[PDB]
Amino acid sequence: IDWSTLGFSYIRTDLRYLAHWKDGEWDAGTLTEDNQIHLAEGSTALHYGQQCFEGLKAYRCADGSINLFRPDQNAARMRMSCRRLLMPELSDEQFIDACLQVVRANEHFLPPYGTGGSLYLRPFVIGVGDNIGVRTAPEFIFSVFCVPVGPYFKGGLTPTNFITSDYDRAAPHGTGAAKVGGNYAASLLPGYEAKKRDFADVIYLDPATHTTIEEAGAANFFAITQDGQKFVTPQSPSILPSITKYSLLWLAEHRLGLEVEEGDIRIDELGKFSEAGACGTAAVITPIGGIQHGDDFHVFYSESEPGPVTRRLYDELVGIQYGDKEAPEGWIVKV
Amino acid sequence: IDWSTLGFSYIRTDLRYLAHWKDGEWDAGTLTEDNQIHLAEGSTALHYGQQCFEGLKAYRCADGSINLFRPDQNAARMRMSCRRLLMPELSDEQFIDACLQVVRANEHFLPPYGTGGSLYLRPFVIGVGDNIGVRTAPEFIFSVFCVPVGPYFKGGLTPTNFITSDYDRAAPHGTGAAKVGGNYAASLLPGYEAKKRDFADVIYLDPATHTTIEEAGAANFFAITQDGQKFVTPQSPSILPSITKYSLLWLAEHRLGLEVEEGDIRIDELGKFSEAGACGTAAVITPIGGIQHGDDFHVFYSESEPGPVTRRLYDELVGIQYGDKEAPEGWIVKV
Ligand SMILES: N[C@@H](CCC(=O)O)C(=O)O
Ligand SMILES: N[C@@H](CCC(=O)O)C(=O)O
Repeated sequence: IDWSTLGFSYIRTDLRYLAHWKDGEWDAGTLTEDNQIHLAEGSTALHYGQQCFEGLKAYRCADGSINLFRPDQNAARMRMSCRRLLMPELSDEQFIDACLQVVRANEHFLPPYGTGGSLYLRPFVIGVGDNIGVRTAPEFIFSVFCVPVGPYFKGGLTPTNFITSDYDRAAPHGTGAAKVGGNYAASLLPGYEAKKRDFADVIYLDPATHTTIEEAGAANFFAITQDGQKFVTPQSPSILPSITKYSLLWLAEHRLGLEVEEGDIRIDELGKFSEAGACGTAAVITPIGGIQHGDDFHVFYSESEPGPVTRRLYDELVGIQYGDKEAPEGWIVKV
Repeated sequence: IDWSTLGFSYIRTDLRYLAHWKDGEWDAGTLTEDNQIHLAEGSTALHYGQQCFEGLKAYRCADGSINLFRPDQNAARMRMSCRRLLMPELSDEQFIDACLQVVRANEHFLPPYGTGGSLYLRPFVIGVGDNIGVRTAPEFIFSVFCVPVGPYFKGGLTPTNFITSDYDRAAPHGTGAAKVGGNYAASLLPGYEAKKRDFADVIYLDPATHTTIEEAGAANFFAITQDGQKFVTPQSPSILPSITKYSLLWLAEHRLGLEVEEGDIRIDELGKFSEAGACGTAAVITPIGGIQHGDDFHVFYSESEPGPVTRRLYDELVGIQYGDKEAPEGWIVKV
């Protein structure tokens, strides 16, 4: 309950949502206190990476109300991840309702206003049931559990450095556009090496030729030109469609009145941007001080201070989530 | 118990091996009857594909003895898979001892000589314990269960067809050289699309350019030149180092008097080979009738009969496994 020192680690909450799929259909689902998953030793989730997940947060507002941020988008994306791995899909209704149930049943774990914390929801689908050869599972499990997470920046927006790697987290036409475990497994080694070099994480280029930027490992990448007029973010069929990224893209155009561009960002022309950063649910905009690519270390704005436009986007997107700023129609759902 | 109708599907055997890793080391491991894995809802094996596995067989010889085929090779390979995903390694000692324990305790499930069946072993390692962020698991489980099996892709040197795909199962610098779940997860959709078109599976091409053959996603690929004097197989950092492939590589040279080469095999020069096949533990050389690439279906030898060199490699490989032919030194561990 010490909201203050709360970080991003697992803490067992009271109830989690658990649903089962078998013989063509999902059951109604239920809340359980267990927290332990039980599955066949041959489950495809354990042998053939047939698994996918999502990540969203619930925030308590100053007025005491509770906000769930764009749950519909997570529903949509996990449906696409399920399709990619041949797993049954969940409707917005069942997905949203499961999140609502977990939040409500675990309301006492939602960090109060004042503490920059939040209640992190982890919905996921895994292939289960007896099996041995590579194929889609005969049964599946959909579960949603939550964990309270304290502020990500215990000191305020602070930039960190990323480094490029020869390793690929995804193939040109692989599963990089879906939020599946395999992409993350592949990121373990390079991520470890980056951190062993004192870097927060690595910035993956692009599978085919390692010339343009893809992602940072746990977040999408965005950069702002030198003239602070345009917001640019990579467009690739191998990067995860970050909900935070598309949110900022909208905010940048209708809130900050900036130019928006979904295109390529070559690692050779970083000087074209005055600042850059990583965006994701957990990090919620991580200012990027500098990027190490080979021999040189390229700093965009500051290695200790966040860029001006980055602050705007951040404070903006954050205000909406916590209900301090006016939320765009459709976004945010009251619990 | 009907050995003759055995295919490649899960059948619950009596006992499986289970070992736990925690606080820096593996326990001795034990035998259990369970067959259901119990793990934390946030286990990395479920969310971040931190999992790897092996596949090898035990065989009943005519003289009554039992052969375990090159288990040392599987142990070494699983060490490489583990290393790639930052999972703790298992020594040959514990790995081989685990399979021996499983074979001995489930000997009554070993298909008798005369039935081309075998006892398939499935060793695997998964990251477990409470967790939420992308990182290596705090604990791990190592387990080995067995399943009596027959043919994977038909039986008795009957050729099957394969088809090219735009999809990639692995990246140029990803986890393609390791036996990890993410690779198979990626192959699910394309593998399904192939089976719908009546093909056995997809034969993948290099991720970066799609110009050379990689492997089938469940087997390596090999071909015999038109003059029938040379055995050719692809050399790539993104394909699995198949034990069956290396075995065939050895047999081809030192037993069949063939020339051997590991190199590029362009998909546009299939006419350079009189025969082609897919090899693996489950596959045990599956003759390739033809390969569909775009609108072109290419038959190397026959869509109904195996080539003569393929037949020789198969008889030598299978003869060794079942104890009918002298085994090369080091290959074969009597259970
Ligand atoms: N899937 C990421 C979270 C992404 C986010 O914070 O939006 C993780 O488990 O670390
Ligand atoms: N490990 C593969 C089997 C490989 C083989 O058939 O040799 C699978 O589970 O599909």
